[PDB]
Amino acid sequence: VNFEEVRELVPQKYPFLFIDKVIELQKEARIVCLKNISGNEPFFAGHFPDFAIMPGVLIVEALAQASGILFKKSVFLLASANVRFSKPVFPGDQLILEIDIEKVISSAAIVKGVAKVGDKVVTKATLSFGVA
Amino acid sequence: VNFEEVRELVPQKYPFLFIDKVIELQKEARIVCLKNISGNEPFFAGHFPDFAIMPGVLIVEALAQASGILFKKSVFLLASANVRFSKPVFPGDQLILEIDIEKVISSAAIVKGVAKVGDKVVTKATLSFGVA
Amino acid sequence: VNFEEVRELVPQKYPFLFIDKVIELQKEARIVCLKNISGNEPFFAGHFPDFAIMPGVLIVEALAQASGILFKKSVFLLASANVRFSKPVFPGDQLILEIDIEKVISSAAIVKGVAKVGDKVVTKATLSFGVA
Amino acid sequence: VNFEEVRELVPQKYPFLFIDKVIELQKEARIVCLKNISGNEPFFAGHFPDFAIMPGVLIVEALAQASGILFKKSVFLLASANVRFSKPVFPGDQLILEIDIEKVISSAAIVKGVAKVGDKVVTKATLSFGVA
Amino acid sequence: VNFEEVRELVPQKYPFLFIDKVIELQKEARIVCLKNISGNEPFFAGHFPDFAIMPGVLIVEALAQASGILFKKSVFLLASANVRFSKPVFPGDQLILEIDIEKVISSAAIVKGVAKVGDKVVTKATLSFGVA
Amino acid sequence: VNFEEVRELVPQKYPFLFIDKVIELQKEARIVCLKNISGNEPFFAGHFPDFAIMPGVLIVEALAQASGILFKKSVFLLASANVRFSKPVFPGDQLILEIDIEKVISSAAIVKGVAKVGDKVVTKATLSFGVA
Repeated sequence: VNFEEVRELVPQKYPFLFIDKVIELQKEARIVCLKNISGNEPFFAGHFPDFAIMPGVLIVEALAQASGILFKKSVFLLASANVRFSKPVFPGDQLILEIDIEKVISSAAIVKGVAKVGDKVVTKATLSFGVA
Repeated sequence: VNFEEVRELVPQKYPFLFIDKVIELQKEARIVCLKNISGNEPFFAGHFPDFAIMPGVLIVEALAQASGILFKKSVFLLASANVRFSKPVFPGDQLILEIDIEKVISSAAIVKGVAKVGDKVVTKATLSFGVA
Repeated sequence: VNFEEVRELVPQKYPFLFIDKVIELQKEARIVCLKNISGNEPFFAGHFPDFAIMPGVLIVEALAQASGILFKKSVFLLASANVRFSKPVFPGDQLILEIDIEKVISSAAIVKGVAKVGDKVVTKATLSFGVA
Repeated sequence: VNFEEVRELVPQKYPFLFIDKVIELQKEARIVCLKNISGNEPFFAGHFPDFAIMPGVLIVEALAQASGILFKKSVFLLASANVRFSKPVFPGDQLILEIDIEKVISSAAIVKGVAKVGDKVVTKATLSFGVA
Repeated sequence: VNFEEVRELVPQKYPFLFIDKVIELQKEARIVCLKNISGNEPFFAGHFPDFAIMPGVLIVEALAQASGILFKKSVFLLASANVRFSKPVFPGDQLILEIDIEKVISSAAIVKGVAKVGDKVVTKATLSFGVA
Repeated sequence: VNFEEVRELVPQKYPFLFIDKVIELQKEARIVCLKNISGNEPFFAGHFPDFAIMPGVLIVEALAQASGILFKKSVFLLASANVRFSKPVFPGDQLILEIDIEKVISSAAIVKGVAKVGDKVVTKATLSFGVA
């Protein structure tokens, strides 16, 4: 799934759309998305002036947006997140977002999310969503 | 503590500085900060086009930035977050960020964070930080 | 009137929409709007680098936009303004915009505008509008 | 006076610096500045989506910034403005800002300002300033 | 052709629309467009911090956009450019873009482009376009 | 060479810095840089609204910035460019910028530039630079 289709599937848009492509999709089970990290993204100017580092909370948003694509291809709001920020992410990194569905019911979903650069895990999370 | 002092204390800057004022400060114990939510903030255009709602992850960042002010007045990176997004936040809301220190050691800190609009709690979190 | 309705009523949009909510409305007579002042608004970076202060001219625009909501609920262009900038406005302030209709005719309107933080008046203005 | 010198003289900066060049300068008396109006300026996206028109309040800010250059070559804050918005200004216009000093004292200054496109006057104003 | 019509004719939009007006049009032959250069355009902050100078590549884009208007009034993508950057362009300059059609076929077009400030040539280019 | 060092070496900055990392460096001979293409870069909103495609002129700027790093490690202004835009570039692409020095003299330099996604060439250029 390329960016033009991602734009349609993800309700977020610039400057808060943090998916570039879908790499792998197993409906009702798992998705793998790609987000390129670029020094020309607007948030880097503020985090931090002396040192550009991807904010951990935006990796969480990227994992949430990847999940939403998985849900739509199988209004969701993030309801909870339990997240470990293991390693920093920098301009020039390719961020791989892997979502596995834990449990989906009519009203909610719980997923496990892993963000990777290369095959080093930089962020791990459990997320839940409520329909709204 | 007014915004000009906040600017100095918080290493983040526009468009990723999410504190306006410090309302209450008890060194080594607790801080209460204020963030005004304005429809003229850049993230609202992308979250969401049809419906401006404050992203939950940016409330987490605001709680993390409030914590950093508490630490500095008593390089911190968010190391973990366990967060419940209870209620939505809108342009025109005044977001109150309350941080209580759970445990501080030389290398890390664990805090409990509550975000409120009025005296309704909209977000509750446990956050941990590592020195870097 | 909440922000989603304000967005529709006010033709301006980001980064030039300076109303968050309507607090009070008496058709054909008076309106009270709220604009949250946030350090994360784009104009603060340029006014001024060393010292964030709300530009007086944007308080005038906010008063003009509040007036337009009053007109619409009872293409307007600001035709004249006679304004006194009494006190400065800062990130973290809640700006209250009070408009009283002086005279409305088919082609024009003259209003008196008061901007307040708390119940201190920070700006007072007489504004006129022409239909266009 | 070219833009690089204007940048230094005017404390405002992007996105709130509304002078490009100084065309004429008579110390203690009069200044003529130029501001190019470009469709690629950020405020046009919001004023208005269907129709790009220069906001009258930003012409007032440009007149105020021209005045400040005159003062500096002979912290000023706009204290009052009495302004008539006669004609609209569009992308592609060259806005000429003419300031004549009415009265300068140690604490304040009163000026008359005229904004022109070609030699048609689009805005006329009396402005006052207080030292701060 | 004024900016509102330019907006419709040129598929690019803010922050990548670099035409303000069409000054002269001879269908199937030549066009002259105007782009005002303003210090309040977003690219100047990054090119360069110490010294605002219009990037040569954006003059090429402006010449390409002028060409597209000529084509439409008589999806085009720039296919090739052979360009000489002779003189620098600054905030406050009025950039005149002159396009002469060399050869148009069903699938492609080759044009000669000249950018001028006053009647000094600042950029000269041969451009080709392919339909897409 | 990582982004923090790139920031220092390249005089351009956000929103006009189009290098993320240096991948390969042979002083006085060749450089290979990486620019991640992200849908969250500000230029995509304007090029084009219906269809995000990297502007060819910004690939030229990226090649020019890669060249400048090569020059500095062995004020440069682009003096000429002769460029072929062969294939389009999209959000999610990793753009590889390869510069080979043709000739360097005290006053000028001529280089050959190739931009690649994967190992498909998307842009080829000859560029010249003059010291300034």
